[PDB]
Amino acid sequence: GEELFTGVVPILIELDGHVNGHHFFVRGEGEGDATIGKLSLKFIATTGKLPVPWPTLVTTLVQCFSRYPDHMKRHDFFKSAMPEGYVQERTIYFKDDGTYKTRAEVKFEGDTLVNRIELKGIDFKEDGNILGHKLEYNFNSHKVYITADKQNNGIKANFTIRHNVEDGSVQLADHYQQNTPIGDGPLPDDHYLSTQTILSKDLNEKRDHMVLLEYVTAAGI
Ligand SMILES: [Cu+2]
Repeated sequence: GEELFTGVVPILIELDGHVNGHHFFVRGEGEGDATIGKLSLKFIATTGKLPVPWPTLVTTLVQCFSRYPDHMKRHDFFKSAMPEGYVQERTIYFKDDGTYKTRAEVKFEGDTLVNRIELKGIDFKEDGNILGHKLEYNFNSHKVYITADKQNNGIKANFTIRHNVEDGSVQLADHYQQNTPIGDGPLPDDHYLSTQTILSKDLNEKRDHMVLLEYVTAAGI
Protein backbone atom coordinates (compact mmCIF):
# COMPACT_ATOMS: atom_id res chain seq x y z
CA GLY A 1 0.00 0.00 0.00
CA GLU A 2 3.11 2.17 0.04
CA GLU A 3 2.49 1.94 -3.73
CA LEU A 4 -0.53 4.19 -3.37
CA PHE A 5 1.48 7.09 -1.97
CA THR A 6 3.79 7.82 -4.84
CA GLY A 7 2.47 11.00 -6.41
CA VAL A 8 -0.14 13.45 -5.14
CA VAL A 9 -3.23 12.02 -3.39
CA PRO A 10 -6.37 14.07 -2.74
CA ILE A 11 -7.73 14.22 0.83
CA LEU A 12 -11.07 14.44 2.61
CA ILE A 13 -11.43 14.91 6.39
CA GLU A 14 -14.57 15.02 8.56
CA LEU A 15 -14.86 15.89 12.22
CA ASP A 16 -17.93 15.27 14.29
CA GLY A 17 -17.48 16.82 17.71
CA HIS A 18 -19.13 17.33 21.05
CA VAL A 19 -17.44 19.42 23.72
CA ASN A 20 -19.56 19.93 26.81
CA GLY A 21 -22.89 21.23 25.53
CA HIS A 22 -21.80 22.21 22.03
CA HIS A 23 -21.79 20.15 18.85
CA PHE A 24 -19.73 21.19 15.85
CA PHE A 25 -18.74 19.79 12.43
CA VAL A 26 -15.67 20.33 10.26
CA ARG A 27 -14.95 19.50 6.65
CA GLY A 28 -11.49 19.60 5.10
CA GLU A 29 -10.40 19.27 1.46
CA GLY A 30 -6.95 19.31 -0.09
CA GLU A 31 -4.04 17.12 -1.12
CA GLY A 32 -1.10 15.28 0.35
CA ASP A 33 2.30 14.32 -1.01
CA ALA A 34 3.90 11.50 0.96
CA THR A 35 6.96 11.65 -1.25
CA ILE A 36 8.08 14.88 0.37
CA GLY A 37 5.91 14.70 3.51
CA LYS A 38 3.67 17.67 2.62
CA LEU A 39 0.00 18.45 3.38
CA SER A 40 -2.19 21.22 1.97
CA LEU A 41 -5.73 21.49 3.33
CA LYS A 42 -8.45 24.03 4.03
CA PHE A 43 -10.98 23.49 6.85
CA ILE A 44 -14.50 24.87 7.27
CA ALA A 45 -16.64 25.04 10.39
CA THR A 46 -19.96 24.15 8.80
CA THR A 47 -21.79 24.78 12.05
CA GLY A 48 -20.80 28.39 12.75
CA LYS A 49 -18.06 29.70 15.06
CA LEU A 50 -16.01 26.94 16.65
CA PRO A 51 -16.54 26.46 20.44
CA VAL A 52 -12.87 25.44 20.68
CA PRO A 53 -9.76 26.92 19.17
CA TRP A 54 -8.72 25.66 15.75
CA PRO A 55 -5.24 24.67 16.98
CA THR A 56 -6.75 22.18 19.46
CA LEU A 57 -8.19 20.19 16.51
CA VAL A 58 -5.07 20.09 14.36
CA THR A 59 -3.76 16.75 15.57
CA THR A 60 -7.05 14.92 15.48
CA LEU A 61 -7.66 16.42 12.06
CA VAL A 62 -3.26 11.36 8.23
CA GLN A 63 0.21 10.19 9.15
CA CYS A 64 0.28 7.95 6.12
CA PHE A 65 1.55 11.14 4.48
CA SER A 66 4.63 11.27 6.67
CA ARG A 67 7.70 11.04 4.41
CA TYR A 68 9.67 7.94 5.26
CA PRO A 69 13.23 7.96 3.92
CA ASP A 70 14.28 4.94 1.84
CA HIS A 71 16.23 3.47 4.74
CA MET A 72 13.07 3.45 6.89
CA LYS A 73 10.43 2.12 4.48
CA ARG A 74 10.36 -1.10 6.54
CA HIS A 75 8.91 0.94 9.40
CA ASP A 76 5.96 2.73 7.75
CA PHE A 77 2.96 1.11 9.38
CA PHE A 78 0.57 3.88 8.35
CA LYS A 79 0.90 3.31 4.59
CA SER A 80 1.19 -0.47 4.82
CA ALA A 81 -2.41 -0.71 6.07
CA MET A 82 -3.77 0.95 2.92
CA PRO A 83 -6.11 0.79 1.13
CA GLU A 84 -8.23 -1.03 3.71
CA GLY A 85 -6.94 1.44 6.31
CA TYR A 86 -6.54 1.80 10.09
CA VAL A 87 -8.36 2.94 13.23
CA GLN A 88 -6.73 5.79 15.14
CA GLU A 89 -7.85 6.32 18.71
CA ARG A 90 -6.57 9.11 20.93
CA THR A 91 -7.07 10.49 24.41
CA ILE A 92 -5.81 14.07 24.77
CA TYR A 93 -5.22 15.64 28.16
CA PHE A 94 -5.01 19.41 28.34
CA LYS A 95 -3.04 20.22 31.46
CA ASP A 96 -5.29 21.64 34.21
CA ASP A 97 -8.32 21.59 31.88
CA GLY A 98 -10.58 19.24 29.90
CA THR A 99 -9.94 16.17 27.78
CA TYR A 100 -10.56 14.96 24.21
CA LYS A 101 -11.46 11.43 23.22
CA THR A 102 -11.27 10.77 19.51
CA ARG A 103 -12.06 7.85 17.21
CA ALA A 104 -11.40 7.94 13.51
CA GLU A 105 -11.15 5.77 10.45
CA VAL A 106 -8.36 6.52 8.01
CA LYS A 107 -8.79 4.69 4.72
CA PHE A 108 -9.05 4.93 0.96
CA GLU A 109 -12.36 5.61 -0.76
CA GLY A 110 -11.68 5.60 -4.48
CA ASP A 111 -8.62 7.70 -5.10
CA THR A 112 -9.33 9.85 -2.07
CA LEU A 113 -7.76 9.30 1.36
CA VAL A 114 -10.47 9.78 3.93
CA ASN A 115 -10.24 10.64 7.62
CA ARG A 116 -13.58 10.28 9.37
CA ILE A 117 -13.43 11.22 13.07
CA GLU A 118 -15.69 11.55 16.07
CA LEU A 119 -14.55 13.56 19.09
CA LYS A 120 -15.76 13.68 22.66
CA GLY A 121 -14.59 16.41 25.02
CA ILE A 122 -15.36 16.48 28.77
CA ASP A 123 -14.61 18.65 31.81
CA PHE A 124 -13.39 21.79 30.04
CA LYS A 125 -13.28 24.87 32.22
CA GLU A 126 -15.23 27.94 31.22
CA ASP A 127 -12.66 30.78 31.00
CA GLY A 128 -9.92 28.17 30.80
CA ASN A 129 -7.61 28.40 27.78
CA ILE A 130 -9.63 26.16 25.42
CA LEU A 131 -13.17 27.55 25.95
CA GLY A 132 -12.94 31.35 26.02
CA HIS A 133 -10.23 31.18 23.33
CA LYS A 134 -6.85 32.27 24.71
CA LEU A 135 -4.76 30.16 22.36
CA GLU A 136 -2.62 31.98 19.75
CA TYR A 137 -3.21 31.16 16.10
CA ASN A 138 -0.17 28.99 15.36
CA PHE A 139 1.44 25.58 15.89
CA ASN A 140 4.75 24.37 17.27
CA SER A 141 7.04 21.63 16.01
CA HIS A 142 7.03 18.27 17.81
CA LYS A 143 8.49 14.79 17.82
CA VAL A 144 5.90 12.02 17.66
CA TYR A 145 7.27 8.84 19.28
CA ILE A 146 6.12 5.55 17.75
CA THR A 147 6.31 2.02 19.19
CA ALA A 148 4.89 -1.29 18.01
CA ASP A 149 2.59 -3.48 20.02
CA LYS A 150 2.33 -6.88 18.40
CA GLN A 151 -0.66 -7.46 20.69
CA ASN A 152 -3.07 -5.40 18.62
CA ASN A 153 -0.92 -5.92 15.54
CA GLY A 154 -0.39 -2.18 15.40
CA ILE A 155 1.11 1.05 16.61
CA LYS A 156 1.04 3.03 19.85
CA ALA A 157 2.23 6.61 20.19
CA ASN A 158 2.42 9.45 22.71
CA PHE A 159 3.64 13.00 22.70
CA THR A 160 2.97 16.43 24.15
CA ILE A 161 1.63 19.25 21.99
CA ARG A 162 2.62 22.74 23.08
CA HIS A 163 0.01 25.44 22.48
CA ASN A 164 1.14 29.06 22.71
CA VAL A 165 -1.20 31.10 24.93
CA GLU A 166 -1.81 34.81 24.21
CA ASP A 167 -0.04 35.93 27.41
CA GLY A 168 3.22 34.06 26.94
CA SER A 169 1.99 30.90 28.64
CA VAL A 170 2.06 27.47 27.10
CA GLN A 171 -0.97 25.21 27.29
CA LEU A 172 0.19 21.60 27.12
CA ALA A 173 -1.79 18.77 25.56
CA ASP A 174 -0.79 15.22 26.38
CA HIS A 175 -1.52 12.84 23.51
CA TYR A 176 -2.11 9.10 24.03
CA GLN A 177 -2.60 7.15 20.78
CA GLN A 178 -3.27 3.67 19.37
CA ASN A 179 -3.53 2.48 15.76
CA THR A 180 -5.17 -0.74 14.60
CA PRO A 181 -5.46 -2.07 11.01
CA ILE A 182 -8.79 -3.01 9.46
CA GLY A 183 -7.81 -5.72 6.91
CA ASP A 184 -4.64 -7.88 7.07
CA GLY A 185 -0.79 -7.83 6.91
CA PRO A 186 1.22 -4.74 8.02
CA LEU A 187 5.57 -3.25 12.70
CA PRO A 188 8.36 -0.67 13.17
CA ASP A 189 11.31 -0.30 15.44
CA ASP A 190 11.05 2.67 17.83
CA HIS A 191 11.33 5.96 15.91
CA TYR A 192 9.71 9.37 15.58
CA LEU A 193 8.04 12.01 13.41
CA SER A 194 9.34 15.62 13.45
CA THR A 195 6.45 17.90 12.51
CA GLN A 196 5.92 21.49 11.33
CA THR A 197 2.66 23.38 10.87
CA ILE A 198 1.73 26.87 9.69
CA LEU A 199 -1.81 28.14 10.05
CA SER A 200 -3.33 30.90 7.93
CA LYS A 201 -6.56 32.38 6.62
CA ASP A 202 -8.33 32.87 3.31
CA LEU A 203 -9.20 36.57 3.50
CA ASN A 204 -12.20 36.19 1.18
CA GLU A 205 -13.70 33.41 3.31
CA LYS A 206 -16.43 34.47 5.77
CA ARG A 207 -17.07 31.12 7.47
CA ASP A 208 -14.92 30.36 10.53
CA HIS A 209 -12.15 28.31 8.92
CA MET A 210 -8.45 27.27 8.86
CA VAL A 211 -5.84 26.95 6.12
CA LEU A 212 -3.04 24.56 7.04
CA LEU A 213 0.33 23.69 5.59
CA GLU A 214 2.31 20.88 7.18
CA TYR A 215 5.65 19.08 6.84
CA VAL A 216 6.49 15.76 8.44
CA THR A 217 9.53 13.48 8.21
CA ALA A 218 10.40 10.23 9.95
CA ALA A 219 13.74 9.71 11.74
CA GLY A 220 15.40 7.59 14.42
CA ILE A 221 17.47 5.20 12.33
CU1 LIG B 1 -22.94 14.04 16.42
